[PDB]
Amino acid sequence: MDFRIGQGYDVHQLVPGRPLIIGGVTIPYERGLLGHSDADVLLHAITDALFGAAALGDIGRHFSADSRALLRECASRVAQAGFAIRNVDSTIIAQAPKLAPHIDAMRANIAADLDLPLDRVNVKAKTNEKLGYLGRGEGIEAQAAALVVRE
Amino acid sequence: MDFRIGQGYDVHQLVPGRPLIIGGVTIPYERGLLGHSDADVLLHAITDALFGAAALGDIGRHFSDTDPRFKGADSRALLRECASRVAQAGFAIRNVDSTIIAQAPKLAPHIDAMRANIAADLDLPLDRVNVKAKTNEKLGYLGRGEGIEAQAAALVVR
Amino acid sequence: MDFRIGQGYDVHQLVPGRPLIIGGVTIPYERGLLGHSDADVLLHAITDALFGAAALGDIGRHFPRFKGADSRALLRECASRVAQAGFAIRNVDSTIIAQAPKLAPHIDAMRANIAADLDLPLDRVNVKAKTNEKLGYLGRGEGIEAQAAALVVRE
Ligand SMILES: Nc1ccn([C@@H]2O[C@H](CNC(=O)c3cnc4sccn34)[C@@H](O)[C@H]2O)c(=O)n1
Ligand SMILES: Nc1ccn([C@@H]2O[C@H](CNC(=O)c3cnc4sccn34)[C@@H](O)[C@H]2O)c(=O)n1
Ligand SMILES: Nc1ccn([C@@H]2O[C@H](CNC(=O)c3cnc4sccn34)[C@@H](O)[C@H]2O)c(=O)n1
Ligand SMILES: [K+]
Ligand SMILES: [Zn+2]
Ligand SMILES: [Zn+2]
Ligand SMILES: [Zn+2]
Repeated sequence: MDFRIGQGYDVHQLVPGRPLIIGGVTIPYERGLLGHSDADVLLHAITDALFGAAALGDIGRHFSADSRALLRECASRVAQAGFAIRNVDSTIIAQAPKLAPHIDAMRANIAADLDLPLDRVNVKAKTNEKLGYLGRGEGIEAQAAALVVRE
Repeated sequence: MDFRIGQGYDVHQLVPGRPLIIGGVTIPYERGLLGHSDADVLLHAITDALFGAAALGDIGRHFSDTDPRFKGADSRALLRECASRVAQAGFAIRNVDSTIIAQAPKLAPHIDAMRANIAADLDLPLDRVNVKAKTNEKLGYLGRGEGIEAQAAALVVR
Repeated sequence: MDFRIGQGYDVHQLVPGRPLIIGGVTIPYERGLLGHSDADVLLHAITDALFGAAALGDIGRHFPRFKGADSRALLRECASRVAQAGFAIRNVDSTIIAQAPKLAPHIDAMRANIAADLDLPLDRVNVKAKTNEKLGYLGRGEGIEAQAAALVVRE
């Protein structure tokens, strides 16, 4: 079968006076992510992995905003290109806040947006062990991998 | 044909007074990795990729400070336990690939031993396990030798 | 069937005085990448992902007969070794992280070079671009990073 893999990366700065939204979950926090749309770093990384697996370019090609609506439209285009999504895995790298209590809700949001069962979606969290701009809490990064199959 | 992919990331600080252990191999060096267990950044990244591919969460969700089974366990015991939980969930491991990013020391003479260790721990043939090494071209905290990063990718099938 | 995955990473410093070559494409810019070969960070990452999927070690283990060889030559040789190991390449995806210059205009050219070198249909090759949102050495324009993923199948 015609399997394809995709990978994605995103990072945004953390700034005061923005809500913190990751994987579609609003997380109580004194800072939020700054950037394109609601700056949901995890959903953007996943979106890039899916477009990448389908060889449809990247998120900026498609979407010159609720990042869940963008993920759903990404999933629609990937399906229209003839691909079915098989699984998604991902990592969020953040010094803070603690993400564990929110991870299951993120997984559920992604699963809903991709029309996948929960057991085909995974979200992992890491600190950066105090190193670099991530260790200093200046931003949050997300990484994603996706497997799709054509037809 | 129910294939799944997983990806893993880890980084630890390099500190004096600790052995450098990567892929289960003790490498001569004036500093070693600081962290959970023996801070084996490569085995941790692989562990997370495998949990990821099986949609089992992550290393921190499985292995706590609170668990007497894993108190002071080295990263190879954890990797073996990861493999156990992946099998328990109905998955077989097909291959692992990885990259260690370290400005220093030279990892080349140690790579095949790392591969051998991982293959043994995962019950895989050598030809389904790969480890690569990169410097960071003196950029950032990696380039300054403040820490070492590892990245991993894993394919499994249910 | 006998699928395998691979992943690749590369980074090079960005300095005045060298041409900027990414994915085989010369891109007009005041600065260029410094490093192994012609420092094509994207082709190097892809090469590493392919050797990784085939469990053949890494680019430095493979590449004397290669002094002065440019990265497309290296990619092509990589592709040959992957095939002789029994693997057919199914797809490649990748991301370039560069604060500047704008890479979008050059993406099709990169994809075309990579697909040619790998003997792949164009629709099995993808290249994405990201800024680093002004964070870190990448965000300050001190270097450019590439990440790659490759899927292969034995026979
Ligand atoms: N050096 C760079 C860096 C980036 N890009 C492109 O610049 C574009 C920027 N990315 C977005 O627009 C974006 C990210 N997240 C969201 S949600 C709605 C749009 N977006 C992408 O196409 C990149 O390919 C580029 O051409 N060159
Ligand atoms: N911002 C963050 C960052 C991390 N974590 C969680 O924090 C957890 C932490 N990590 C481990 O215990 C760990 C890493 N390596 C080893 S070996 C034995 C345990 N471990 C992970 O579950 C993360 O999901 C979190 O909840 N929020
Ligand atoms: N800490 C490190 C870091 C790297 N390496 C090895 O050092 C080697 C360095 N990488 C290259 O030679 C290289 C990268 N891009 C090109 S084009 C022609 C050669 N190359 C790799 O084999 C790594 O395994 C190592 O042994 N120890
Ligand atoms: K990184
Ligand atoms: Zn984003
Ligand atoms: Zn670790
Ligand atoms: Zn390079």
